[PDB]
Amino acid sequence: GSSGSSGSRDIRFANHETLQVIYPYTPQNDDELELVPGDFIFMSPMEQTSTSEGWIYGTSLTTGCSGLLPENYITKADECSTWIFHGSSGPSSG
Repeated sequence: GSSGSSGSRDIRFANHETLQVIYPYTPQNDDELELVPGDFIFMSPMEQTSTSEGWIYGTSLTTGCSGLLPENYITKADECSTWIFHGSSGPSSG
C-alpha cells in the first residue's frame, strides 16, 4: 500500500495549524513547552491535551519540541498565503 504513518516530518497532507509566538514563556515541566519570540507553533487536534481549558498543544519550528503552552502567548499564522484557496471574504473578513 502506502509507506507513511499517520504523521510525518513535514505537513503536506495534514491540516495542522500554524501560530506565531508573541511572547516568551518559561515552562516548569515537560507537560508544557518553551516559547520563543519570532518562532512558530504547529497545533494539532490529535495532540490536544488540557487545551480546551486555555492551553494549546503544539510543536516548535526552531527547536522542534512539542508541549503545552498558553494560548495568550501565541497568535494565528497570517504570514503564509494560499494559491487558489479562497475560504471566505466580504464583511471585514480576511
